[PDB]
Amino acid sequence: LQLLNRQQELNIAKSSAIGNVRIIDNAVTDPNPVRPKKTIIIVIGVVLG
Amino acid sequence: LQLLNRQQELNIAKSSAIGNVRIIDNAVTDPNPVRPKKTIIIVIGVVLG
Repeated sequence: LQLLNRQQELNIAKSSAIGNVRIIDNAVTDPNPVRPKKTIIIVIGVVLG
Repeated sequence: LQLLNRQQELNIAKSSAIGNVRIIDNAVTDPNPVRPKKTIIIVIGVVLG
């Protein structure tokens, strides 16, 4: 019986072990590309010339 | 997805430790604009000239 009592206790603890990490904002994509950074490339090209 | 969103929303309320909330001052707008700052622009223009 004592094993059975522990059997219930382990099951409820396993079922109740939920948390410690939480998702707030789902992944979304910024439509404006981050590379290539056009203007800085053009400025570097001109200055190098 | 909406139900998944609503499910996720209510979970965050569960772990919110903050006591509740209190609003001291509701939002009000300063009638004097913060931009553009006229005098500094004028001074920079003159000095640049």
